[PDB]
Amino acid sequence: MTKALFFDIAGTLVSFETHRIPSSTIEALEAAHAKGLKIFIATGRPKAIINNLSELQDRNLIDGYITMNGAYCFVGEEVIYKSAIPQEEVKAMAAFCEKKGVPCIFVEEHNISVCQPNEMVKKIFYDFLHVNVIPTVSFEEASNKEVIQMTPFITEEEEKEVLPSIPTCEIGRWYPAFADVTAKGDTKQKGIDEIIRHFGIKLEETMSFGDGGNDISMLRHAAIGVAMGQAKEDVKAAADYVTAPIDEDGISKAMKHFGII
Ligand SMILES: [Mg+2]
Repeated sequence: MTKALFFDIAGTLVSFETHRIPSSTIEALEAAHAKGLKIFIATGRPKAIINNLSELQDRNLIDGYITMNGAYCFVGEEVIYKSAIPQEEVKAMAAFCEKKGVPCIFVEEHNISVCQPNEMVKKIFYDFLHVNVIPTVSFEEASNKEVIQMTPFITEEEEKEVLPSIPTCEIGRWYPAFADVTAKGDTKQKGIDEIIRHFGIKLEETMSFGDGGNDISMLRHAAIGVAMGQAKEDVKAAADYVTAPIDEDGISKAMKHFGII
């Protein structure tokens, strides 16, 4: 039976329409916490911009975090796994974005920066997602840092164009306007493996919840994958069960369906 739950944040815990966590989600996570389920966040965001989970954090309901798509995982104050991107590939992405005239965010362990932020950053990251303004640094400076994740605001055509230049990185999206790039193998599936290794939980005892392309590997990898009802068709197809949309009690209904609560 299920022992560990892995939740994506945007479109799975937090509504893109209200920017809040549905009340029935908070009630379901309280009831699962008291039943002894372990509750984990699994997000493409780095810790520095997780600014929308205080309801669950102040209720002490989260047992650990998979951040940066699995490239930085921690339980309490303890880092259990982290990675960095090959410097050649950080430099190639900085050069490609600078040439194309698009912004890119560069995330280090303890710093986050943005290069040449433009309308796509202001429109999507700040006006819509409500992320705090990230400090600007030049592409040259960023190209030289030890980077755990890059977030280029590139289209799918542009991503296919830069691909040859980031030969070993993973790339995926939780929103259509930008993509997150991590080192080889660092996906939320790797995150689930590191968190259950720490707790002695088997893969056959996990359940994941997601709405986006960057959740597909953890929807297929967990023993039971739950897609949100408003997710695109390929995310639904990677799941074992499609629940109601997020703002129609999707999380609570899924957890009640399985008997988690
Ligand atoms: Mg999402």
